[PDB]
Amino acid sequence: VDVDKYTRARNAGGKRAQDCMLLAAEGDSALSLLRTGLTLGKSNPSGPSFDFCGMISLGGVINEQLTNNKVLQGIVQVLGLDFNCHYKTQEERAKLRYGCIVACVDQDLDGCGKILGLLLAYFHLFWPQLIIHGFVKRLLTPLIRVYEKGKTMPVEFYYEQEFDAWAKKQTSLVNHTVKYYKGLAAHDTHEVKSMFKHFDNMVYTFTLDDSAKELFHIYFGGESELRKRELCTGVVPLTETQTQSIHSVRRIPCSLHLQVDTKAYKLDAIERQIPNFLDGMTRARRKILAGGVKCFASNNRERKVFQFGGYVADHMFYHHGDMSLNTSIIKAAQYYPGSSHLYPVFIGIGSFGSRHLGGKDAGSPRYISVQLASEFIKTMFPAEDSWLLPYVFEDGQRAEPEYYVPVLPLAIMEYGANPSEGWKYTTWARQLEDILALVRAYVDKDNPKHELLHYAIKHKITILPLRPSNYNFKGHLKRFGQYYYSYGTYDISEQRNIITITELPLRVPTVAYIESIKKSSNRMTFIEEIIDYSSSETIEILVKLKPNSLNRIVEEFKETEEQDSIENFLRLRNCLHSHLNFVKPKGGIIEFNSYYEILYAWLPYRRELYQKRLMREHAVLKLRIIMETAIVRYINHTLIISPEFASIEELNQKALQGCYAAKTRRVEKIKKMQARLDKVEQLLQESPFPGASVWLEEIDAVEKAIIKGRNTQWKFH
Amino acid sequence: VDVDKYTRARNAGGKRAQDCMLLAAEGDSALSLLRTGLTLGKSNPSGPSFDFCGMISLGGVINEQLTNNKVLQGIVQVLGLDFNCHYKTQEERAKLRYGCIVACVDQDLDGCGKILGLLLAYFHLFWPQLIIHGFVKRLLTPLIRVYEKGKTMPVEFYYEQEFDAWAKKQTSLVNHTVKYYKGLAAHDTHEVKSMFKHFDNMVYTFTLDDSAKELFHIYFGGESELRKRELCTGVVPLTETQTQSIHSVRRIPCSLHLQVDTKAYKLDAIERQIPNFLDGMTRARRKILAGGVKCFASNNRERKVFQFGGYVADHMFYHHGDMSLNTSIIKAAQYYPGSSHLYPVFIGIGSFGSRHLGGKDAGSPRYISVQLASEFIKTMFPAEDSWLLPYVFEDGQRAEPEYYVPVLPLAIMEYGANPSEGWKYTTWARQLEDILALVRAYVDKDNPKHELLHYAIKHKITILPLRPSNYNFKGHLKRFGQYYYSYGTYDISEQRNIITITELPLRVPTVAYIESIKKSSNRMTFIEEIIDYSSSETIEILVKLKPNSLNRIVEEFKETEEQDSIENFLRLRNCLHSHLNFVKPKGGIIEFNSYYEILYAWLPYRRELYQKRLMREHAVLKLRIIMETAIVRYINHTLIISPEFASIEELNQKALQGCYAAKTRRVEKIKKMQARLDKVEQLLQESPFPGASVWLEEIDAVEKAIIKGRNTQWKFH
Repeated sequence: VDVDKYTRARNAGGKRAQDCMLLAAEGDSALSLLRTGLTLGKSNPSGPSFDFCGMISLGGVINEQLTNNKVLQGIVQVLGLDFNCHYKTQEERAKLRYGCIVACVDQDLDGCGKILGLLLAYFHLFWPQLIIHGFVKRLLTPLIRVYEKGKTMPVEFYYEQEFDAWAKKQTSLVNHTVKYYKGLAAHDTHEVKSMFKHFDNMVYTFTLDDSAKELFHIYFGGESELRKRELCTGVVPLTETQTQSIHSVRRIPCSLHLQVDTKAYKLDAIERQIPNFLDGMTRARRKILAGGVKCFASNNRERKVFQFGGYVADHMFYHHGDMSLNTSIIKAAQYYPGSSHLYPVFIGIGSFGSRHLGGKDAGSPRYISVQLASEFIKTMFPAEDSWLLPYVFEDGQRAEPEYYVPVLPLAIMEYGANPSEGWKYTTWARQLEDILALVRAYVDKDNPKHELLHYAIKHKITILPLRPSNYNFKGHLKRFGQYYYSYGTYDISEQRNIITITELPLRVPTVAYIESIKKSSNRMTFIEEIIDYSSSETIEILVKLKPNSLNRIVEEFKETEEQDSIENFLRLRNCLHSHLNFVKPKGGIIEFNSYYEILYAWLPYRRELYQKRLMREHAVLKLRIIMETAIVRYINHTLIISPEFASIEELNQKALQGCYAAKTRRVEKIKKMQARLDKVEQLLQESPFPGASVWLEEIDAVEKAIIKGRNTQWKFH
Repeated sequence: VDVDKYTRARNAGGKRAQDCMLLAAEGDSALSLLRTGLTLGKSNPSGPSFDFCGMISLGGVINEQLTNNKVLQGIVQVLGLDFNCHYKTQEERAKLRYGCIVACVDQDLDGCGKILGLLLAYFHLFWPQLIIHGFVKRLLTPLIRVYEKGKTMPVEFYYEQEFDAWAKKQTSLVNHTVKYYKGLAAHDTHEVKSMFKHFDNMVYTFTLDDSAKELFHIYFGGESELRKRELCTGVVPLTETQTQSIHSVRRIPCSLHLQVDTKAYKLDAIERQIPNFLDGMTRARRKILAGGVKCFASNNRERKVFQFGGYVADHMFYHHGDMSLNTSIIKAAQYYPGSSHLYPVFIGIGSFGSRHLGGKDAGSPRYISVQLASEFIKTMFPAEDSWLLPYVFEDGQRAEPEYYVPVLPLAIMEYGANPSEGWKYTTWARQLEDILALVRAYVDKDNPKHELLHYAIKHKITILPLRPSNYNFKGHLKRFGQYYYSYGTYDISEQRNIITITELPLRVPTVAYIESIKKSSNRMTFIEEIIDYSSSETIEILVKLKPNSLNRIVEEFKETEEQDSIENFLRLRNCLHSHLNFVKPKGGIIEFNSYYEILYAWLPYRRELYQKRLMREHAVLKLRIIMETAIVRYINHTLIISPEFASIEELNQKALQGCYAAKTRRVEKIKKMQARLDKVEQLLQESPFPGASVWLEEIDAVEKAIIKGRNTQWKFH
């Protein structure tokens, strides 16, 4: 009979119950904002007060089990709701203790879309009539406020599209300060008073239409392929026409909320686990790579893991915590047989882990140092074409790019795996002799199979082979049926009755392997002790057998032709199952049936970028030549001399709309840039595609860098 | 019969057991280093191998319960140790499975000192003879390696004092790179091979002397005042004579290890909970304040909590995690009645919390922004005298200062409290009218009580009063006996039978107060519901009584003269208990009996700093005048023009030992600095103490800044 974090209204449940509203706050921070607003006193005479208004918390809330949720039961109790009753008439709705329920949640992904989505789904599942008649409402707080110098009244936008339209029609956004409020806690004290001064103008009602019935089933309660189909297309933002209709009459359709807010939350959760197929890394890992380049620009100095982790959070807008950040940074620098990265981003200084514990024995971030592998990164991810990539913007500030387009596909050349559950992802790295052969054949005109490969693109013939990488693996890779198997290596000492394991399967940690063997009751009946005398990056496990058990080993495992009896008695074989799940660059989920498809899909993105690289280079060379010619004749700045993330058309428009022995060197540089422009004009005309020769040169640089890294232990020193 | 993370030696327990050694690794990272070293193979023929050497892990291990520790039981089992046996003879020690046990732990505070201290205490408690005969040994890895350009052989130091002596005798430390290895995981692969090439040269034996018997009881197993007495003096580093004796014969006395390594760990744990009395903040909070000044130098821009948290970790060497860092940052910016900080360091932008949940309802660091209170900080903590403070160095890099010496004592003017347990610390803020009166009387010569106060310093007469701050508290502060009590305010509605609570005690959260009342069974017999209609920063709690219970309230609580019956029925009174525990600037624990003692102890530190401020200013003014005079006559640099953290004597030595309308302005600036030098010479001669007039001027600036902050809600806008 008691509900925690609930403050009843004065008129709640009385003769004025229909005039009361219940504010469902997402958390304690939301409750504090509501309490401040609801108690402005005489300062806001027309605003809401605790009369005809109550508060309740939606904390936690993370059919049979849905009704057992304590938070949901509290909402039902305080509202007077009852099951087995359909509120199809006004009289049946008149007995509720509150006129309506208003959801006060953050406008972020872990806000409306997840908390509000469950609340809408909960009401739709049991009382669809309440949504139709407008019992469920949403408090739509301003999202973006633009403050202008000399003016105390900001401009408030409830959607990102509205700000973009306003910003486009703005002559210059120099004296305007833009602030993003993705959560209720971000509003300042004076802004809260402004919000509650017009409280009735920010209450939006939910309307149930025909299309929302299917969407509620797809997003909530359905784990079938119906959810997967909706998640393969990405998020479509609301158009201006839909936005204007919402603001004209404050009634938000349920379908629009599900298609935008709920889908974005679902995709964001996947994006944190499933990498993009262009660069083979998630958004968290992209921030580390982008932060690594910025932190280590010249900066040929070692940094501690926690020191570098602070840089990523401060500069690349990483807010998921240092515990996940430090672990991800360490994994980016681990280099050992069976490690996730065959070509680590950073140089491992200290004890970053070992194959025995699968990287879990890494040192503390306090003592472990991280240094960027500058030679490898500058070749695989060129800094010259990083400007052309699209960039993620966090609260109006530039962040790590949407995706990277490396010279070679990292999604194929690395051991990818997804922990936990949901959208299984497993990638086995292909060796760097088939990848180079396939890519060079596509690019090099002189290659004998250049014509055959292009014809195979449209038909998926797959003339050239792709095979799993055997690097740092002294075992056997055998293909049976349509699956690859990796076999460990063992040695048998007949006189000492000891089986020595000189190699494990491809991605099997030593400690976990021994535990798996030690937990097999049948296996323990033949051996007496296992001793792990293995070194670093090399396996040497001594298995001591019973005095008369070696002959009985082969008699029980039947000596399968596919797998040896010892390879059966000792789990020295594993199947290289691949779950090629990736997120598209524009958003969504894409399924790949083979590693050829991933390489084929990645090729256009790299090919187009080289054309975009030259087109922007061709345009900027013309502008600087004109600037250099003009000054020499006399004898805009900060943009032509220092280009930035500007498109081809944007650069041309802004360059014209701008303001205003030594002489010998000015003439010399004009000849250099003119010759380069002629070289650029000589390019972007080759037979295969524009900038094909540049791609071949970068492949050699990447291959040379990888060879140098492999000659050392990825130390480069 | 099975021990986890244990790898037996080939000769362990056999005829060569005495030649075997057991390496007790602190954790998995230590085990990985040992496994790499013990398996160098033919690359290190003379080094140790898994023959005559084993490994075991000391993970976890955090009389009756000591023997129940699984990790300690494992060590006893693998070593063959048995209780009730005293190993006073060689024959009794010959039956052990290993010749000795070597502890491989990090050289940090949470390394040797805590893990090694327990291991030494465990052996001393049960088998003192093993320590005497040398059964317990330590692997002393190099702590500091100095790499010089062009030389591949570094210089290794096992103690901080050795490096300081070597650095002092060094002409110039410009081409030398200094690296600190505070943990075993910090050693690179090539360094590990070097360490194990001379493995026998880094094994040190522990010797038990008479003094160690008392120290073992004091540090371990004794919670009495004996431990407190040892912790009131700080850590005394080992002298060179003791260090040379340790390296000459590799035998470390147990007493020296306890006095240095174990005491430092004990003090470090306290320093993270007990603030220094000069600035009233811990080392974690000092990093935030020091990081705030550096991050917000001009930087009049809001930063997110996690963004600013990353800056502190990256620049101020904060490695305790963002979860504790973000919480500490939020508490530094909270400003509400009953908050810990009456004068917050930062400006609270967003929802930083409320008095109802005691600051626990703060918004997520993702949405919450932090801005430095520049006007208050620049006055309370001047940037001109921050150079004279001693600075903490983390791995050779400058960090937050050892302590701050503000214009007014923050340890007296803030509500300090220590959570968890151990060394109880509670401070109740004194009002800013008694603090200013006391400080001004000490400083101002013209003050009528200036002479009386100075005479009261040596006798602790305490002529002027100090009273608890009543700011943001609409209650009553009554002093009964030797304790202060804060009373809440209530209103009684006889007609409605409702008791309205208009004010709570000084530091009582609203939600916790209601829960405390609601859990009183006797109290619930008189009331039926409690409604929390309180606003932000104001209390309004409606208590609805039973129809005939108001008269029975006064009949049960007897209407005490000290505490009213309603103030007894409702817990509207709390005692202002003060636990004045603080850490001395030089290390240790200092006990204060009254707030006067803390102010009296803080005065010399601020008074001396003003003299040090002028003496350095006097010295630097002379140097720049000479430089300015010399250049004018013609018509070292980067040190005179840009002074740094250099002492008075250091500045003079380095200035001489250095290398080498517009004219009108050069003459004008010489007159300005000459006049300032005359002003400085006019100072440092006043009757009370040097620089007394400057102190009075800064107090007015601090008071004016605080008044402006209190006029707003500490927003300054």
